[PDB]
Formats: sequence, C-alpha cells, structure tokens
Amino acid sequence: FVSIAARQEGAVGIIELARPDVLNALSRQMVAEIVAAVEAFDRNEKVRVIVLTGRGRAFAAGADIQEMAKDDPIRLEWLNQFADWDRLSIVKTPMIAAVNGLALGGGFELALSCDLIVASSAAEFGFPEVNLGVMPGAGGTQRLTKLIGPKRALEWLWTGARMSAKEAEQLGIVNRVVSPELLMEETMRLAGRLAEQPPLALRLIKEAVQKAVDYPLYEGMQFERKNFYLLFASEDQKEGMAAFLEKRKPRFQGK
Amino acid sequence: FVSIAARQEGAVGIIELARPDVLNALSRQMVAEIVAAVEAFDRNEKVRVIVLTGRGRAFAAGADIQEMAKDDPIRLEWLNQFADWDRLSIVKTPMIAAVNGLALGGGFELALSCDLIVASSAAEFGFPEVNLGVMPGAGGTQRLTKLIGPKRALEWLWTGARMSAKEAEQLGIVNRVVSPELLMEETMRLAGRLAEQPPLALRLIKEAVQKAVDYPLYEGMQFERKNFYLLFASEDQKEGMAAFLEKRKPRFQGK
Repeated sequence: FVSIAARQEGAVGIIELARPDVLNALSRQMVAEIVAAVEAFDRNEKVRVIVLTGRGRAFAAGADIQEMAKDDPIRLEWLNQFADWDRLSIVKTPMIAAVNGLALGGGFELALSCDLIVASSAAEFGFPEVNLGVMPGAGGTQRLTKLIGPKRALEWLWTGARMSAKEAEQLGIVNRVVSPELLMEETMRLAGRLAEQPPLALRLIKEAVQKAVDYPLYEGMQFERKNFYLLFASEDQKEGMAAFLEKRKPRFQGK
Repeated sequence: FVSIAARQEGAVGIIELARPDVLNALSRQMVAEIVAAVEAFDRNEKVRVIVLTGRGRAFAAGADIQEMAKDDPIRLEWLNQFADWDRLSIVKTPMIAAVNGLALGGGFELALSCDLIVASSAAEFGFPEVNLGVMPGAGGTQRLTKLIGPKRALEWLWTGARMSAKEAEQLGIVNRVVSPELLMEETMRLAGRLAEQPPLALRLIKEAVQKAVDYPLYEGMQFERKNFYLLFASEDQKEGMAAFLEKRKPRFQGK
C-alpha cells in the first residue's frame, strides 16, 4: 500500500489514510487501497473491530478536481468506481470511524459507511459536491437521508454547508465527540471493549440491523430470528450463559 | 386562477394561497389550482425554486366540513381526489413552504409535500381530522411517520393536537423558524441562494433523496450513481470545476 498504513493493536485492526499532503483525498486509487485493506482485516478472524482514521488534520476529503474533470458519462459508466464503495457496504466485521478532522464529500461517505463514528472537535462533515455542479455518488444522499430525514438532508445536500461534530451527534450521525488529543485513545478503548464481546453476536446483530434499515418489519424480524437460532450453535453462547450463572466475566472466542 | 395568486421574483416562483376569508381551506378546487400552478412553474426552466405560502393569518386549513359531509365511500372512489396530491409529490423543481400560520389537516400535508419548510412563530401544524371521525388522506399519516417515527406520529395523529413551530423544528420537520414579519424575507433569501446553485444538481439530488426515503440502501445507491454520471454531461459541471480552480464564483445556467 502506498496511500494507507495498516496496523494491529490486540484484536483491533487500524487503517490510517496516509496522504495528509492532499488531505487524504479519496481518489479511485485511495478507495481501492482502503477496500483491499478493509477486506483483508474482515477476513482475519483475529480482528474483531476495524477502525478507520486519517493522518494529519483531515479524516478524508473527496476526489480532487483534476481527477473528476477527466470524467464524462460513458467513461464513468465503464469505470464503475462505486462498485468499490458497495464492497465497503458489505463488510461484516464491526467498523468504527475515528474522524480526526475534515470529512467532506467522499470523506463523509466513508465515515457513514462505518457502523459507529467517534469524532474529534476538529471534525466537520459535509457534501460540497453540489458547489462543483455535481453531487455525492457514493451513498451520501442515501445514508444521510435515512439518518436524518429528507427535510434536513436536502438542506445539507443542496447547500454544501459543513456540519459540526456537535450537530452531527445531536442528529444521531456521530456517537460521541471528544477533544482532538483524546480521539484515538477513546476510540481504541471503545473498540477494545467491543472486541471483548461475542464476535458472532456482534456480526449477526450488525447483519440484522442492516436489514432493519431496508426491510419491512415483518421480514426483518424473519431474518433476525434466523440469526438468533444460529447463535445457539456457537460455543460462545454456552460460555456466555455459564459465565452469567457463575457470576464471572465471559471469555468469548468467536466460535 | 380564482383561489391562488402566482408571481415571480428572479428565478423564484411564488404561489400564494389567496382565500384568507376561509383560511385558505384546501378544498378539491383549491388543490387543483395549486397543482396547476405548481406544474406550470415546474415546467418553466426560468424557475429554479418554488415557494408556497398563504395569505392572511393561516397557511392553509383542510377542506371544509360542508364539502366533506357530501362524501361517501363510492363518491370518493370515483372522485379520486388524492391523485392531485400525487401530482404534487412528483414535482422535480425545489419547493419550499413558507408557513405563515395555521397548517392543519390538508394544510400540514401541503407543507410536508414541499422539500424544505421555513416557518413563522405564528405557525402551528396538526391533523384534527381524527376529531371529526375521519383521518388524514393526503399523505399525512405517511410523511409524518417517516419523519418522526410511529411512536411520536401516533400521538399526534390520534389526538389531533397542534404542534408548535419550535417542536416541529426540533423533530426535523421544519428547517428554521423566524418571526412573522421576517418569514417571507428569510424564505426568499434562502430560495435566492438555492437559485444560484446548479439547477440540474439540485434536481437530481432531490430525486436521489426521494429514493432514499423508500429504496433499500443498495438500490438507492444504484440510482444515485446514475444521476452522478448524468451530471457529467452538463456544461454546469464543467463550469463548477473551472470556477473552483480559478477561485471565482460559478455561474450555473441549468445545462
């Protein structure tokens, strides 16, 4: 990898966007590297939580104008660049975005692709694409609308204004906000705690929640209970209940 | 038109309900005129934003009892009066409701049919239909539930109580609240700013957001990217990016 840096801390896999010189611009090349790194950690059973963050003052900006200016309808159709974003959408391992700063355009879409977002006070979220005559093309219009409704979503999407970390939290987009120098420490502590939970339970709960966002209630519950049944095939289910009865901490192994 | 008054201010089309003598009651006749006026502005490429507002102290009340009392199941089936409301739902041009006062029943449904809502402190929203033994029939039960959830929606729909502009804003239904004498000034300023944005971008973003409300994420994104591709066929996309590089304001022409 030449645009990102990956490392592991216990059962937590960290992917740090490493192009601060261009504010970690999410060019097609950068996205491809992120997808490759995330899928690698997703396949590694030693990794229970994946954390995405950016180096420097920005989390991630969108693709640069020079790259976008080369495009036209047909070139984009053949490029099918958003298929890479779809791959990010189906990652099953828990993913947390530690937004250390600007998360604009593709950057905002990357954070929204994660399951939880821990943000610094230095963070700002927005979709400035409209001011360039275009629009978000990687789920931005979809995920934002589902989270805050069409009335509020259109305000942000049509104006391209930046949303502070605080309002993002009030809207339910961001889970918590902390000072810049405490961001990674707090995020890793949270990831560490999640890494102590039953891996299969976190995985199947996430799948159920994904369906809850799209599925009609009855069918979402139909899927939900199937995952419920499946968890009773795990040794972790036996361990969790034995630990509860013995009044001791459970020691989940992801099986 | 005998129930409304339309006018233009720059690239902003204004439709003012003009029956304050009956609090701009949304009778079938009034709705038909609104639909005709809105579709006219929607087809006019000179109009980039449409603003709906009411004359007098009310934005719009629902159809009067005398008109409703004439109905029965079969008469209503043949009338198919809500087809006119469906036509309002598919207007592609940005629409803003400047709620100057009471927006009850059909009135609330009219405001909800707009993309953004700027409200006066004189505004109140509600569905008193239940107290007459009936219910909202023009999207009220649907749009309200999608915006604030079934738990809160049923409270308002079952009781028919009036919601203040302030709580409507806190719930994400209203975008902003201003004093009565500043409502139009503020709304027109906002519309003016939106009129300076890329018309095709606002149009396609709105379409994507409409899908986000109904579509499962994956398919919503499938549609979203098609609109993204299409914007690169516009001259405005070229203008927006050239303007950004030259550090000057873009001059969008809607092509």
